Amino acid sequence: GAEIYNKDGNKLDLYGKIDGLHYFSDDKSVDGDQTYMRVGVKGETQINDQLTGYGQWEYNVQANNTESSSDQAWTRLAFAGLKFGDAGSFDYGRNYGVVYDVTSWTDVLPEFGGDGDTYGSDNFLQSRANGVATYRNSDFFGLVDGLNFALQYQGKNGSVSGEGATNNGRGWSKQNGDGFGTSLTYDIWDGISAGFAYSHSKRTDEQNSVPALGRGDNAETYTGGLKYDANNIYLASQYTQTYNATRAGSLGFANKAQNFEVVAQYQFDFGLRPSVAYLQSKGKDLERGYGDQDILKYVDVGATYYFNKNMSTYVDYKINLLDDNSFTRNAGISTDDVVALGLVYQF
Amino acid sequence: GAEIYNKDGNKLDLYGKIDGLHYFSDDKSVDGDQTYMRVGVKGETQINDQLTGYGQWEYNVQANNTESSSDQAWTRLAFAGLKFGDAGSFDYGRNYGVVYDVTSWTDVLPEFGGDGDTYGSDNFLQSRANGVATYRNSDFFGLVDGLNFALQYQGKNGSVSGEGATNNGRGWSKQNGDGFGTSLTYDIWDGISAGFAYSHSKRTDEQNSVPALGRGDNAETYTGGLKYDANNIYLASQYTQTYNATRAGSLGFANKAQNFEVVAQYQFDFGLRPSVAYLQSKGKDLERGYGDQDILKYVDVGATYYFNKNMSTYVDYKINLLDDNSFTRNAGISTDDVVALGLVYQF
Amino acid sequence: GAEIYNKDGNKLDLYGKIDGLHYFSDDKSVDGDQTYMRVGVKGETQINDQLTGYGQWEYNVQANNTESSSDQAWTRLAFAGLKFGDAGSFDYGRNYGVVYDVTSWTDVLPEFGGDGDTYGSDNFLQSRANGVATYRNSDFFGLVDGLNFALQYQGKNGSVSGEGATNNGRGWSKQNGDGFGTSLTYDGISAGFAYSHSKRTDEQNSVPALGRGDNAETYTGGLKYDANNIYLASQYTQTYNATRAGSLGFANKAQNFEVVAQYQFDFGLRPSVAYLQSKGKDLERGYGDQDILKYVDVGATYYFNKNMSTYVDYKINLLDDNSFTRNAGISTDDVVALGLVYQF
Repeated sequence: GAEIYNKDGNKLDLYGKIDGLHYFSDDKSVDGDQTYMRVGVKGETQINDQLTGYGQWEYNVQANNTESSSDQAWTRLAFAGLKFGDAGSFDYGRNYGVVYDVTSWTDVLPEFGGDGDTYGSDNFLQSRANGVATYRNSDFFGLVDGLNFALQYQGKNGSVSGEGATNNGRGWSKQNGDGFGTSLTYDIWDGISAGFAYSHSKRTDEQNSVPALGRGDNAETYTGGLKYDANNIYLASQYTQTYNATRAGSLGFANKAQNFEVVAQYQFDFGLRPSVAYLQSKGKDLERGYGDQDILKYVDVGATYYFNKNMSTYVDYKINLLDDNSFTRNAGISTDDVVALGLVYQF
Repeated sequence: GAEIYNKDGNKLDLYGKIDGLHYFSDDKSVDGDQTYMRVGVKGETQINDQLTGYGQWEYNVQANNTESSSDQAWTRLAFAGLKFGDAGSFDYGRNYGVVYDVTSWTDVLPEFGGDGDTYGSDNFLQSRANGVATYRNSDFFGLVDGLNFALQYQGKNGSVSGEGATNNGRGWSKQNGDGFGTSLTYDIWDGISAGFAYSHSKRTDEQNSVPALGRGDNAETYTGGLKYDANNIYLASQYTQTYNATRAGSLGFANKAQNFEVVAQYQFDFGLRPSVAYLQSKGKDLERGYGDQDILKYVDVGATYYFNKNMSTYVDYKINLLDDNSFTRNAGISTDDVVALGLVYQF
Repeated sequence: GAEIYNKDGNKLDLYGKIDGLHYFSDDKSVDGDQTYMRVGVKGETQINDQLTGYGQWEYNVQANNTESSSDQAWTRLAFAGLKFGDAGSFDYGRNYGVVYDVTSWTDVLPEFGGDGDTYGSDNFLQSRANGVATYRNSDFFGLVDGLNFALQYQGKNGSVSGEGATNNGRGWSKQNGDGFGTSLTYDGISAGFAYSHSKRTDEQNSVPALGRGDNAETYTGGLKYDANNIYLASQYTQTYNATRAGSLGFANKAQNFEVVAQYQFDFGLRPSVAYLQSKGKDLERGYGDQDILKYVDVGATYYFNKNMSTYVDYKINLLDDNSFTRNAGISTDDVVALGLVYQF
């Protein structure tokens, strides 16, 4: 970020990036130009000695389609908050679900990974989400250096019309009822971290009536993760079991799913950072005769070269291990490999 | 506003806010998350001793729906202008109709009130409007302290297609023909003020042919206002009489309406600002047998706590006095109560 | 531009403008409020003595319609790049096609001209374009001052669905296959040439009625005089299957000509006269040879300073109303533009 304002206790950071990005793939819905930019602001205001106020906005602007194309920009984050010294912080708005407090440890691939793979955005509390109220406490009230926990509540984001509607309605794959989540992370050793996260949300009428797959009044996630980040080495894994909460492509939700991500990286001092990872999502108890199915399965190999802190370039190669079957065909799940080439200017 | 540039006679302010906001209501179309943000730029350039140029843009970005949702951002203001000392200023673009020069005096509720209630945006010269040319004069050419006036013209904003079209066409509720408006305000003492505004607009063909309610070739408004703003006390009222200009929800326009708003507030030293308000809009001579109908009617009780100039929080309680009847149902007018809670970061 | 950050090898420039703009015309799809704003950021970071990285983003935000209108903002430019000494520069993203390296010389009118007239945006490599990789060299490796050249590649931007699709599919009028282009300019008189050749897509040969062929080509030569308060410029372009025939398709062949003359007075006034035409040949469905564009332009800009200007522009449209202009949606009416512009 670039601090563009700092005066009389108030600070404003402007940040973002421009990613000149191209995908190569036999999947024609993935292939071609993928250039986009992000822009955001982070602001902080000193209220008194024990109270600081803050806000953050993050905006995604696609730049790979035409000037007449529709819906090419959207807000990723918009929240306002208060920080009460060592008693914690509280914020409300569009923010990350606290499950990401753990799964973010494997969201480090050169290009792929993260939301869109084993979980999505607007997908209960697994990633970015509307209407989340988040209490956080770092180093447990100042007692325990390295122990962090979060408690989070989300109100219902319902259908567009009818009985289950809210003002901000959306389709069933992005709906949620009232829900809550919790996370806990700790520095178990020098450079080694362990984390656990839990979420429980009500499902909506349309999730239990419109798609073919997935039935249940509640969505639940359980997550455990490990991270090692020292001596130029980064290793991380996350394992998550979900109920009625992992998407089964366009067909609905998986009544149960088991998701696993693991990644290994090395940082060379001259700027090169090679990366290898493996990601899978196994759905279980699927209706309509599908039974157990692979929702995602691939090996990732790539590398980033950091020219400096404001410029980088990368290659990323998704080695897709899914087979073509009637589930992947009916759910719209991609089974082809992808190669990505990126050149990134960051401010 | 944060001044981020001031050099060689040109200066640029970046301003805006992030409002983590939630509505509670039995009305499903307003209940739920309402988080949004605003960002704007204000610029001015000294041209010579008697002439300054300026420009301003204000953008609204909703953050309460998903990243795939449509139409989540829009321009509230965009205009350029010239200021010639005592002889006045002139600007053109998307700006406030001069009726709001007076009706803004009651637009001070913690959350509710303002446009959307007794008047709307893109609603002739009553609020933000496309294509307004505005001449303004402060202190009557420098000769009468506290005496301000404005003259304004607006070109036709017509239909999407057909004989009544313009390039920037829209639906009947937000169309207008050629029109003009005037405003005048007088600061008797530094806080105490009286104001008047007038506007007159050609109506468009679709305003008479498409909706069921409201017929006439001309839209007119007459507004008077009073304000007391001193000694930590704020009192304000406005009364407006419209002809063919006040929307009757989705049913069309009211042939005549009488609108009234009044607000009482007190500013405590430690930051709390309680607020009480009453608002009503009475439609008259409506077609299809509706006769006289209330379009808006509620009492508002709330409060804002100002942590400082960059952070605030508020509660606002709209106690709705409308009856659930045939007019309100067919017009899509809300008759339920609403509670708003908000946490605001401001730059 | 406004330099809002400059620290430790890293610079950020913020730029843009707010244009309070009104059109007067008998053409109702053109007449009325046209107010809009542009905002953009230009950044650059010093990597080492020879290597600089950069990026630029330019956004267009319409302000002439309501707060519930659709599709009112879009990205004009977004690219990242590397600059290495006299070896040149390389960037990738949404950027200008190298044909505009020469046709930009006539894109100097007070309001009209430029994309939308003899060429469009997202129109192979004639203007702003998705997915362009652009190599540029200034002063021929530092050996010849004023000699500039550019080499450019564009990947396919295909249909929304079917086997001709890409992730970023669009309609046939804004599709392209793989393409390349090159530009050459030599510098107060300058001469320029540009060439581009792209594959066409299958929806371009099946969906619209006009224009057929596997390849789109453009050839451009231009001339510019810019000194002694005088600006004169001309460009002539021949295209094949590359110029739009309104909403009807493409012209199998087109000849485009633009020429402009302006003078800058010391107190601020910049009068301007221009002529633009686009002649389409060999059109199907009985259209044959048709005028696609034909007008004379007269206007003037007054600059108050570098941050504020105002202008008037008069398009005197010479197109005749006929079956082609009507079915294609081409305007044959005159337009008057009045604008007041704050720039940062």
